[PDB]
Amino acid sequence: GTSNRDWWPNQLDLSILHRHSSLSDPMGKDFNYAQAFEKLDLAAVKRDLHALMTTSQDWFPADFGHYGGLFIRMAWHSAGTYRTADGRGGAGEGQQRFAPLNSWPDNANLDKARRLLWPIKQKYGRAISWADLLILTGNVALESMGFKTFGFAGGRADTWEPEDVYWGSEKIWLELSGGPNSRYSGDRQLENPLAAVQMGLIYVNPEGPDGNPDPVAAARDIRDTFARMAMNDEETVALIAGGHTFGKTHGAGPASNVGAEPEAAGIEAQGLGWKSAYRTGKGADAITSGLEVTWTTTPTQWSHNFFENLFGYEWELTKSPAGAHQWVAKGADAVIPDAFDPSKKHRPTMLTTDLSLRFDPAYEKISRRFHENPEQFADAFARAWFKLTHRDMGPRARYLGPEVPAEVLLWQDPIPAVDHPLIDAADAAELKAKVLASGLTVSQLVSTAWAAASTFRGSDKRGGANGARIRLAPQKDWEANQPEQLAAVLETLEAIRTAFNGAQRGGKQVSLADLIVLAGCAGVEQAAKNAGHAVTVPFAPGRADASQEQTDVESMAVLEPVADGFRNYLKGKYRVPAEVLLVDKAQLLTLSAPEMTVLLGGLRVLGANVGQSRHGVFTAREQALTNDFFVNLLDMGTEWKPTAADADVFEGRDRATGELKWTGTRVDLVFGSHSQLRALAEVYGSADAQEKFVRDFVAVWNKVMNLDRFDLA
Amino acid sequence: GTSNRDWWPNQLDLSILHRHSSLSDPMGKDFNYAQAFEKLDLAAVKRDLHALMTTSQDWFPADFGHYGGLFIRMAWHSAGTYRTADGRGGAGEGQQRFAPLNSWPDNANLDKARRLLWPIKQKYGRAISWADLLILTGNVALESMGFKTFGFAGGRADTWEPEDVYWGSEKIWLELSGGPNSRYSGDRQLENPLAAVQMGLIYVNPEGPDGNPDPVAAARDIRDTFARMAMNDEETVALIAGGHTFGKTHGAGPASNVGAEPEAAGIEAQGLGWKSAYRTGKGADAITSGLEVTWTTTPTQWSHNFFENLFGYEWELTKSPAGAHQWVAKGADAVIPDAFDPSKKHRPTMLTTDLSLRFDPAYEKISRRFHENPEQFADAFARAWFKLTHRDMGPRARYLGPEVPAEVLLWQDPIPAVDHPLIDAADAAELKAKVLASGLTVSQLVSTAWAAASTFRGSDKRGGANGARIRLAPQKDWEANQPEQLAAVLETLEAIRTAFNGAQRGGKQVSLADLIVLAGCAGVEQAAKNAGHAVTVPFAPGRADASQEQTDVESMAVLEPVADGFRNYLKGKYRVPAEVLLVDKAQLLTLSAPEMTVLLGGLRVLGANVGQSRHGVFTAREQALTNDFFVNLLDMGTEWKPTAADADVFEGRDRATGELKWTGTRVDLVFGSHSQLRALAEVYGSADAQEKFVRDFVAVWNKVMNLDRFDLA
Ligand code: HEM
Ligand code: HEM
Ligand code: NA
Ligand code: NA
Repeated sequence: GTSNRDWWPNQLDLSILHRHSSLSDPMGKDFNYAQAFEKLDLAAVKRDLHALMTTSQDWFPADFGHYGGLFIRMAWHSAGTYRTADGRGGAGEGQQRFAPLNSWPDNANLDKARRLLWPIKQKYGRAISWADLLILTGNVALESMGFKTFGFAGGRADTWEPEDVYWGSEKIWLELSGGPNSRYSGDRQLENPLAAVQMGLIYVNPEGPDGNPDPVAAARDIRDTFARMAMNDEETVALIAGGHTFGKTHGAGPASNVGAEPEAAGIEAQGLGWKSAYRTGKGADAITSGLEVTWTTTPTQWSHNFFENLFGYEWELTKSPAGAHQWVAKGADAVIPDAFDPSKKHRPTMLTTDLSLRFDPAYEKISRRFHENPEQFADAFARAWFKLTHRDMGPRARYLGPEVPAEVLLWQDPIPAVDHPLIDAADAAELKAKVLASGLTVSQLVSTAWAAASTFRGSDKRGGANGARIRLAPQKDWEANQPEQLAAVLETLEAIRTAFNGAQRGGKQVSLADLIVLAGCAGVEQAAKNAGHAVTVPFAPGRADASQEQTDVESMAVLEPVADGFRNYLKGKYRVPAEVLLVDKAQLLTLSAPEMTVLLGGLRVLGANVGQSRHGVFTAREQALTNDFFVNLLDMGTEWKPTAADADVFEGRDRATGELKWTGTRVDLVFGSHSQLRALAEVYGSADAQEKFVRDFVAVWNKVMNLDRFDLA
Repeated sequence: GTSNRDWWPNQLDLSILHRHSSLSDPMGKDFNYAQAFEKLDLAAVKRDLHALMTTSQDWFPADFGHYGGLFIRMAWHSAGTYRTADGRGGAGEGQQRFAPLNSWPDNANLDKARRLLWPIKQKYGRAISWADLLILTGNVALESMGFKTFGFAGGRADTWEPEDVYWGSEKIWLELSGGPNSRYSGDRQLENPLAAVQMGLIYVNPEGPDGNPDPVAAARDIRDTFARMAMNDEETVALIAGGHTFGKTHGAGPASNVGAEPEAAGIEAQGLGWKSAYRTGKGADAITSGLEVTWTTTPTQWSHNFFENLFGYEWELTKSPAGAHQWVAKGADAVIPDAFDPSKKHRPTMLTTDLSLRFDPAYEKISRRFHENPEQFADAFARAWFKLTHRDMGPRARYLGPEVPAEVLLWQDPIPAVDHPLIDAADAAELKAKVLASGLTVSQLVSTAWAAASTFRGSDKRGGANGARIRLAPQKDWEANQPEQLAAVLETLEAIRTAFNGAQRGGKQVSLADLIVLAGCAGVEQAAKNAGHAVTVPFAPGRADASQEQTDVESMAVLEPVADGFRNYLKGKYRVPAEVLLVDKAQLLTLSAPEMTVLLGGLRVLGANVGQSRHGVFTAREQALTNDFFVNLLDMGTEWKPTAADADVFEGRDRATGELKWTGTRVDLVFGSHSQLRALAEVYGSADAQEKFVRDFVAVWNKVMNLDRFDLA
């Protein structure tokens, strides 16, 4: 069946904005996951998980009689798809159970791990999500094997269809670098927003870069990919040595024995894949990665034996039974036990990427410290494992259950507690009038609140107006945010705040974060009034102000908007056309196509563009909230052509006279070009639409203001 | 960006079930188009349309100073994509403004037509849909040019994204037959459900079959394609001669002058396409089809000149200025006016497909009769134009506005008016008790009501339980409906009905159509009772019984289910795997994936399978409403393999012993294999899900029972 994508493969794709509708969701419209989870007997779930660890199923037998190593891998792959660039991937939506991640090569045999958990999922039903269960199981595996975890939060709601993510452009699984779709260029520069070295890997190649078993070069890939998943050197070493304290790899025979991944397998495989024709096809015969390495002398107990081996032997390049590069300890005794035969022992073995931890000089220092001081190792690993498995869950207000750690961590972008009475409706009316009386303009008010709120992204639930981080480094100096105009607006708002707070009794006060949003609300009200329409814009107080010392400046970098079509802004020249970047931003803000359309059309006539650009400002009454953008965009009396100097800027001239009426960008003109978006523009450009336009604009404005308000959830 | 479709191109696609969500719809969730339309000043819209006919725009000038011909083409193409096989296409969703149809080669320059209508659409806004406007404009073009139409109904709601339609498998526009994706095999047999001869045409090739200018062979294509759009010989001749009484074709120079279709054009074209480099690119220089034919001596007035010319000359094959085959009248004077130059006249010309109306023996007889009796021609064309433009609108209860014809037509599948008091709640309880006391089983009751209601399709809103056509030819004879079991159940229901109706006072009576649905509901209640649950099933009376004479047997054949996964039925072997056919049927029934899943699992345990097959009947308590199907389907203690005899039937055996537990088809097991469907099955197979399964089942059952109930809508 030939499709629109076939005929027009470069057309913009809006269907990413209409995922996760009530149609595809089996739960009722009123289902609340948090309310279900908060009644779960978590202690009972954990006891069930603890028993499951040592209850081997014959269809996929447990190594050493213990599934713990398998479940740790499962939970570290669930979390391990995360990219800091866009916040996409991670464990937060349980996406490992859908395409494509259910069938990535690096997730081979995790299908079996997830099937082992079905009887527990079934028992507890909607009270525990698959997304939560995947991570909980990893925690319980660690606990069962004598490791003390840092804690656990529930609250990851299940999703019901694949997330639309750019995983790269290669058309072959695990394709080595330098092909026609290479994810690398220059001196090994990995294209953003990717965080893995080959299509279908979690981070790096365990043999070494594109298969080359050099631990030093492997270390460069490890550091780069882990940084791109928000982990530094100490966290990276702790995680890799911590993980490889447990269990084993599987490569008993050649990879050509292994059949179709789950999405390609026959209907009779019932959701499983990688069926193997080698010997029994499982257990002692298992093939997963093709490597056959067992790290420690007690693979089912926490120890400091990984670093004892790493530093206590010299290592020789060798091959698994599948033909993959791996390393074996020169001259060592057989001290490592066998997974199934108590009469058999083995010499210590290592991956190329394990030896990276000793042969990269910076790693070596940390590894040595962890070797000599295993208590430091345990604490680092516990903290890293928590961060790994929670880094995409958003603010601490989303954390549920009885095991949530009390310590507040810097990477959580923490918001202080509110410890005073909030402002009421009369107060908010008073403060809006004061803001408007100050002389701040519609454009200043709307711009500033947009700048503060529009850093939110639903992918990892970072960003938003809560915290008032727009006043801090680095937000206050981002080019998009117009640092000098921003400073003058914040100065004026801070004086209003000081005067209001100074007059109160009984502890009542307003945060700057709330006042920034409320001021933006006053700007939108005033613009409606400028148009001849009285409206109230909803506002919910309760935000608090975070300090500079509670703000990690390096971590905040990835939230900078380098493309924001809502402010007609592009920081530099990109490969991806600007309209595709606009749809990407709308996806992160959680906007539908109709929401994106309304919002952009209003922002244009309110004066939100960076630098007061005239591009797309299709009105002769700026700072009035009207549907002018749409009426003027759709007027056939105007003809559009790209400029000589710049093919991405367009002039709109009267078709009869030739007079210049307007200019615009690709972001502006796409609403008059794309067949689906133009249909939406038509609704708001109709003669009957002014009331609808205003109401829908206020709604989507308020939605954006509240994106990070999980305290009200 | 590589996608799941790239990696696994033959995977099932569930996103066709979750199209048209509230997310993509710009209107509020309460918007009711009918209520908006009923307040439209239709007379005002028509005056504006009359004005527009002769208001030529410079950017695409009007032939002969009158856009009427262009708009009639526009309206006939809007309606002309309809296929009787699945009810898909037609005018009823305004889909000509979206991909792919906005950019089909046969729809070249209709973009110009639709843009000419924007000012009217804008003026009247949501009170007239594009879908209604395209057809009304065709009606007004006809009226402006002196032809009296049979009438017009509003009520086609606009849609906001492309419909998922199989238009064929060719990967080249207009590809001639016999290629690697040929829509033809054997003795020119067109694959169902297609209704056109080449990809991107409405019906047939105007030069002749695969470009061969033989009018006799072209006639075979015309008959076959028009039959597949529900039109017989009389209606087909009326429509083609009626249409081609107006306007002209356009092929003033070579097709290589014409640039990208609208979906491929540059952003600056603002939704238009086919920009031409030939001379002025438009008007006298226009190129659309490549043919250059003007049929009558008065192209902007209704006349009887089409058949005068067709019969009054002999015809000579020749070529247009673009090189396409067409026909010119031997020895004729230049009597046909020129569209732009009053000093120029032209000889009469015809398409290959026009000569088909004279050289096919069956058409010649009709054409002659129309020539000799022009008033018969006019009436037939008026009636056929109404049928063409309304054939996909469904029951007459959906028809809005003040121009709706009073005459009831056979192709509207008419249902008599109800002229008596309906049964009340007390009556319905009485009739349910009598049905249960008769001996009829859960399985019989559920099967029969399913059979009656599940003929509905949302594509053209035909079918459903209203009319009790299940008791008539041909429904009573269809294999899926189990003719002999069906006869015994209807006999019993008719005796209950006779006795209840004979006891009533006033005129109160129950229809068989209502009783069949009510009895189905009682079966569902009894099944819930068998399972230990107290359940009420909603029921709405008001269906009526249609007669055999109000039921066209040939038209009814396209509604026969040859595949119904919901009854585990496949009438023979098909190219498309059965699960794809299941999702296709769920789309026609307007079901989401969660609705499809719930429904299918319940029907299996209630005994709805054709022939009492055990396939998918995964319960030991048949005729009890439980979630057994899911709990057993997801049990890892069972292993599944295709049988020796039949690769589409599967045996489910105990994994430990090897004992046979169950058998199933692809339709059954896809719920345990497809990663999204399995996630749905898991919700319903959990330990907390029994009451959720029952309540969700009753909701979807009631939905299906009410799909055709536009009298209550
Ligand atoms: C450079 C980073 C990493 C590389 C290249 C790497 C590579 C691999 C490979 C190739 C396997 C064998 C899969 C099989 O054949 O069954 C594996 C196993 C495993 N990995 Fe890692 N890994 C890395 C980091 C991590 C981290 C961060 C953790 C958790 C904190 C982890 C935990 C494990 C565990 C527990 C297993 C054993 C699974 C079992 O017993 O069945 N790995 N690793
Ligand atoms: C065998 C069926 C038919 C074929 C092959 C056919 C073919 C065509 C072609 C090729 C054109 C010229 C397009 C252009 O170059 O601008 C055309 C024009 C048109 N057709 Fe037909 N047509 C058919 C049936 C119909 C029907 C059923 C109607 C309406 C009842 C219709 C009404 C028109 C009109 C009004 C035009 C003139 C357009 C104008 O003046 O701009 N045709 N047709
Ligand atoms: Na994420
Ligand atoms: Na249709």
